Amino acid sequence: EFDTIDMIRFINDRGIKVLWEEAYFCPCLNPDTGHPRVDCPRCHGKGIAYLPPKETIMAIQSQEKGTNQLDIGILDTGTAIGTTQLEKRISYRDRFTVPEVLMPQQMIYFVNKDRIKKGIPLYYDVKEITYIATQDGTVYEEDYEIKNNRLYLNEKYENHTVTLKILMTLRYVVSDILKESRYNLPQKLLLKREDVIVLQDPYKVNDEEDLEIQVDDPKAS
Amino acid sequence: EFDTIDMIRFINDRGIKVLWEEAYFCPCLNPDTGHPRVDCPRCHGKGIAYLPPKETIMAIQSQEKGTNQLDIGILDTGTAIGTTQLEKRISYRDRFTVPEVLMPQQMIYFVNKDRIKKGIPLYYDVKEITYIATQDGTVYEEDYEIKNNRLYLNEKYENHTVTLKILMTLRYVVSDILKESRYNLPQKLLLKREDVIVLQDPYKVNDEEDLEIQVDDPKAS
Amino acid sequence: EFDTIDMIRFINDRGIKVLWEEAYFCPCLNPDTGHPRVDCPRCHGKGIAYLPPKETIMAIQSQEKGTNQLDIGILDTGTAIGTTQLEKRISYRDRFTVPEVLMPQQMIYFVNKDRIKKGIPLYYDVKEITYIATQDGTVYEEDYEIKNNRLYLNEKYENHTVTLKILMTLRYVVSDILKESRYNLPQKLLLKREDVIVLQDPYKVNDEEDLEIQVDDPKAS
Amino acid sequence: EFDTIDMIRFINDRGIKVLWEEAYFCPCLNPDTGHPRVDCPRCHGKGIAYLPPKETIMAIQSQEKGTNQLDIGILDTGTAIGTTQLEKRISYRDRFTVPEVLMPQQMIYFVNKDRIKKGIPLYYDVKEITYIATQDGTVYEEDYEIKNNRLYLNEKYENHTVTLKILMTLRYVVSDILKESRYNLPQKLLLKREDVIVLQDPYKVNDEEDLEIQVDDPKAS
Amino acid sequence: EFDTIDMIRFINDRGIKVLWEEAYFCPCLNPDTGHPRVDCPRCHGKGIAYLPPKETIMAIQSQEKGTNQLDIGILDTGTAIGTTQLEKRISYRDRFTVPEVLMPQQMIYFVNKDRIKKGIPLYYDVKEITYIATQDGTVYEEDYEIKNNRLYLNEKYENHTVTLKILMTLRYVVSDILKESRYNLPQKLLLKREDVIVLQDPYKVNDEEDLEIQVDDPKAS
Amino acid sequence: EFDTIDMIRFINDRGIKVLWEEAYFCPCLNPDTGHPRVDCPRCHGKGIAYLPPKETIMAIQSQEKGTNQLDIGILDTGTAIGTTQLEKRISYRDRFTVPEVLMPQQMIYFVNKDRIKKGIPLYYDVKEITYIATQDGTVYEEDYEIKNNRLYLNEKYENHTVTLKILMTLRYVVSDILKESRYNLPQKLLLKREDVIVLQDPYKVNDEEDLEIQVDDPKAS
Ligand SMILES: [Zn+2]
Ligand SMILES: [Zn+2]
Ligand SMILES: [Zn+2]
Ligand SMILES: [Zn+2]
Ligand SMILES: [Zn+2]
Ligand SMILES: [Zn+2]
Repeated sequence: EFDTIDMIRFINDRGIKVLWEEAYFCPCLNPDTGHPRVDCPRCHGKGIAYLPPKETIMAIQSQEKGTNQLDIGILDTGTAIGTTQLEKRISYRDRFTVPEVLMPQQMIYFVNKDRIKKGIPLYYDVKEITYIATQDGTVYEEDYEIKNNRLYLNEKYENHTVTLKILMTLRYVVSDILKESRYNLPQKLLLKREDVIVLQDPYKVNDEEDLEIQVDDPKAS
Repeated sequence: EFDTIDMIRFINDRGIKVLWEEAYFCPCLNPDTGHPRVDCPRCHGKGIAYLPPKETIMAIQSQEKGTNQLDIGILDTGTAIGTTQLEKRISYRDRFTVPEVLMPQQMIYFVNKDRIKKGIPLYYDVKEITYIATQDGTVYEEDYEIKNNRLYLNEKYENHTVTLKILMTLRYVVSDILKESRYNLPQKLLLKREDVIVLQDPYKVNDEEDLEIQVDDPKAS
Repeated sequence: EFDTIDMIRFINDRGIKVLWEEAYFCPCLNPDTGHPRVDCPRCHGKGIAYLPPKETIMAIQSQEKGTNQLDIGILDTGTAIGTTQLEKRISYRDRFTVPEVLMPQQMIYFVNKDRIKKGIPLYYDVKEITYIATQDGTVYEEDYEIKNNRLYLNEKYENHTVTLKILMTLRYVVSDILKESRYNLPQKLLLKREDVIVLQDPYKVNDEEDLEIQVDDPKAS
Repeated sequence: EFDTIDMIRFINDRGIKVLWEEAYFCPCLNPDTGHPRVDCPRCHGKGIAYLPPKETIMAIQSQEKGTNQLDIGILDTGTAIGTTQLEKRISYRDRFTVPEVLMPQQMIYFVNKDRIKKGIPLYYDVKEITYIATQDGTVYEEDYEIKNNRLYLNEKYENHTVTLKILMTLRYVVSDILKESRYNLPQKLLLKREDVIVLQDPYKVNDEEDLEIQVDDPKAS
Repeated sequence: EFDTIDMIRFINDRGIKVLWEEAYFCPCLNPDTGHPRVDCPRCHGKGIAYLPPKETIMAIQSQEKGTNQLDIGILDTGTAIGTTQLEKRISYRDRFTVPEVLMPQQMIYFVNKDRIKKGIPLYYDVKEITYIATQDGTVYEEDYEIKNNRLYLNEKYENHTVTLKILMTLRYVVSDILKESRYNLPQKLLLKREDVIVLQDPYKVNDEEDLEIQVDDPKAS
Repeated sequence: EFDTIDMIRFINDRGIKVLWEEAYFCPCLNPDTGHPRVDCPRCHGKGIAYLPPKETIMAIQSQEKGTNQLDIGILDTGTAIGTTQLEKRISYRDRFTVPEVLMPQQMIYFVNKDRIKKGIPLYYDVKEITYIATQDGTVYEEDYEIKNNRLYLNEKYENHTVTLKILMTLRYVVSDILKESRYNLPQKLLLKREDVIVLQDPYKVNDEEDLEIQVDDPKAS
């Protein structure tokens, strides 16, 4: 139990405020295809849903003796190790939010009549639009809105391409539990940063495979 | 024998109470296909069966000089090293239970008439249902039961999708024997955590390949 | 916050002057193909465009404890780690320029009537032509010009092959964000040197796959 | 020669009693197919035969400076390093027996009329049957026997599936010679534990590919 | 700048005399195929040509902290790290010659009428023929000559096979630039030894794929 | 030159007597196929021939700082590092013999009328037959002979399978030159032990692919 108290101290000394969302598989699936519902309000079409968030403190690291002090985030994009205490057993797929850290992302879409009507889901917890434009130039604020993490564009932008740069909250999902037998005892987790899991809606939809942008993207895979 | 006494001390100093189940290949196999019987009470269709459990003490580690102090659980999901003493030779496929550690899991199923009748096998040693729902909302306790590690749902949930989150006992199966010539002498084992071996019954059955959920799962493979 | 002040000092002690360009996906894409416009002035056909540059100071390294002091540039051609402070969140795809460092490159093209008319895009920030020739010998200065980072040749060089050696500004694009939770706080970036991303226009165009030079190139891939 | 005397001391200090069998390729091969004879008494159908055993002392390790003190048995299932002195040159394929170490194994077979008549070869040096059963339950001792390392079942078990758990002598075969120029001088060998080479006879024979059990086996490959 | 002066001292302390040839892509390419001209005097058919050599001093290493003191030449045949000072920016594909080091090579060819007439290009900077023969025995000096790094054989050797062993100057080509931002400032280069890039002309030509010798070659690939 | 004198001392201190054979590609090749002549006396059908042997002293190691003190022979079967001094440049494919070290090997063949007549080439420098037999038992000495490293069997063994165990001289061939610029200066070589290159003649010949023995061989590949 001397190793436990050291770990609790580490969490307290180096931990940052996070939110924890308990995950489950969303039961909206289409029995015929196995696919989530496109516009499911629980999972937004991704097939994993979450229970209400709860606060905790979590130390996040990318290097430790267990990795030979190598940076696991360099070895594998978007990987980190989290250590936390919580009243409940943390599970695979659960999601952690670091409210005070804003991360960037860029995305681009062909705006059809459906996208005008239903809006374009962004999937992230969008906090700011840092840039937005079409081929015609800057999209002014009166011509769009962000609601329920969806981009709603003015109908004049039908059949245009919209490009977007955002700030969103830093989030991770649990890929694994570590040291499951060692040791509110500490729980140690392998984390995956959200931007390495989330796939933007496709550039253009086919009624047949959807069309992705034909652009060399240097973002690490 | 000085290396032996050090190892016995380690087991005693750092070992936790576990149960050991001697494994054998289940003889329920269908001679025509080589597949276990779906609802075999010995192996539950997985083709490996176990003799009655026996208690011991086992030190469990994910790092040692033999791994360069690298975390083998990070290198390979669900891998650990166990060290124990026992009157009998421990073998590949044998199963260890850590009664005092509860692990999580999530699973999802399309509930057909067969599943109502026979129940849905969960495979784990289920200790608690932390969440259960269909597309219609929460499944109340009077509408289900867990018996012999199977989910029995009320017949009104036929043709629904049920999603489930559980707590189960931590268990490992032996993938290998290590240091077989060195050294109740210590036995050293490569372990595989259960959740990395167990495959849930498929989302939906075809009368043809079964249909799995079309969901990106971040659980480490 | 003691780790933060050390990092700020490192940037200040070892940082060099750089320019930062905020990147976004260029909305010139052809809705039918997903390809950028060949001669788009924003992205030059590469599908990523940039906002006006801003100055900062960035420490650039190829070795650190996080890599076991291994040279990541040897492990992976054109990879480096950058550390900088900036008022805005740096993102994937953003581009850094090191104005005071000139890098080399060589390229070769079959000069058709289109290339005479529109010029040949070089993609780099070209600062000098160190060598230029055809099969007929040296191309004298009155017979070419570099405008908007394009090679414009005199029309007599139609149906010739031109070879070119240049100096260009050293530039990187961001492939990843590192230590996203640690810590104008320092921002730590995985960088990709430009010459490992940029693809020269093809040797010869087909009206069908374009024809690349059939030459064994020792440049690291 | 100072490195030699150190090595001889190591063998003497840390060596255990082993038997050595000189191996050769068995000349029972069918000229038409290149396959050994199924029931060859020399090689039992495996195509390698052995001369009479001779005693020696061999130090067996899974970690050394030559492996960076990494456990080669974890890196590669069933691998070890042996060091011994012997009057003859030890070769690839030769087999070492550690009489005082018993190892486990499990196997399963469909019992046809041939298997009743000829018995089922187990391939290992079987010392004990720890468990034996069919779908009908425990096979009592009067209903079987182990002779010449074959399982002979009572004819009533025709068309049954028999499952078996055993103890056998620990054995290795030489995969390589190491330090062939350094240095009865010490001989250093890369060893392969028997259970990682031996393939049990197939579950069921086809008159066409034989049918193996359709069971997920966690034994390391 | 204290790291710079250390690097300059290393070059001076451990550097050897080398020649540097600035490389460019040869514009002899056939527009139809993308292949260099077989007997181009600039590139000899390899598609890379060089400007006149210039002398410098270069430290050459196969081990450094950046490789964990591992021998990169063992990790990857023909790889080394060069450090040098020069008035011009050294580029990918440029070639370094170490005049005072002679390296070996062996090659073999079927001598057709073309090869008698045009000679057989050897590609290396040939300094000596250490052995030369056909199936008929030793080729005496009056029956051959080396001119412009080509083997010219007496016409009596038409339809013979000639085998050749040579000494040539040690040469490298630049595969990469390292530490491009650090720091006549030092330039640090990843080098590729010539014999790992140069491909001998084929054993026999087909008018269809050319025929290479069907011989197991232990030269590292 | 202080690093040179240390290396010369190492060779002298730790070197063993070896023979060196200068290698060249054998010009017996069939112009039509590119294959050596089956019974060429120079290369025995392997396509590499050797000039008369010369004595030297060579230090042979499987571990050095350049390998992180890892055993390259474990990393890659039959690999070693040799260091020697010689008046001539040692080359790829050249062969080293360690006369005072005898190595083992086993081989097996179907004896047709050709093999009786021409003998079976063993390829190694055979020093002793430790075991020889057919399906009929031991082959007595009056019924065979080893001449020019070929097995000549009495004609009564036509249409038999012969199995053979031998002792042969330890030999290596050069796969690479290391430290080509550093530094009778020392020459440092990557070596490949002969038994990892030599392929025995096939079990049985087809007039179509030859038939190899269908036996699981544990010799490291
Ligand atoms: Zn849903
Ligand atoms: Zn069963
Ligand atoms: Zn554009
Ligand atoms: Zn046999
Ligand atoms: Zn040319
Ligand atoms: Zn020959």
